[PDB]
Amino acid sequence: KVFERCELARTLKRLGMDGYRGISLANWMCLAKWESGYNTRATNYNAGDRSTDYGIFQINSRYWCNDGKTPGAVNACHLSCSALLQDNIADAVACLKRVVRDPQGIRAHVAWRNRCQNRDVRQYVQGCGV
Repeated sequence: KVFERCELARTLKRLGMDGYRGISLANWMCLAKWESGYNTRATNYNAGDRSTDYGIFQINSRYWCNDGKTPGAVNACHLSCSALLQDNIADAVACLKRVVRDPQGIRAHVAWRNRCQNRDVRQYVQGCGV
């Protein structure tokens, strides 16, 4: 499913993401956008390390989830990658909360670093009532 802007702003915030580890809702919304276009079914296969990025946040199968088909898997989220492909993002959000608790925080997502970090991201939450 593809979330509309404010729809995602409200569910992410309902899941207590607004200010999680200092990361604002707007900044979470900017990650989602540049990562998958707000699409939960988004998946990106990297023939390189043979890993795959899953769901709305494009979490990689090599360190966070297990899809049973990528070398050197750690599965730090103790979750199946297939859970990151559901209409309900509770599972993906909880795993993301885990990703950012790591030293690098949100700077883990290079898409967010390129398109979000240090920039104005208040349009992502504009008029959403959040």
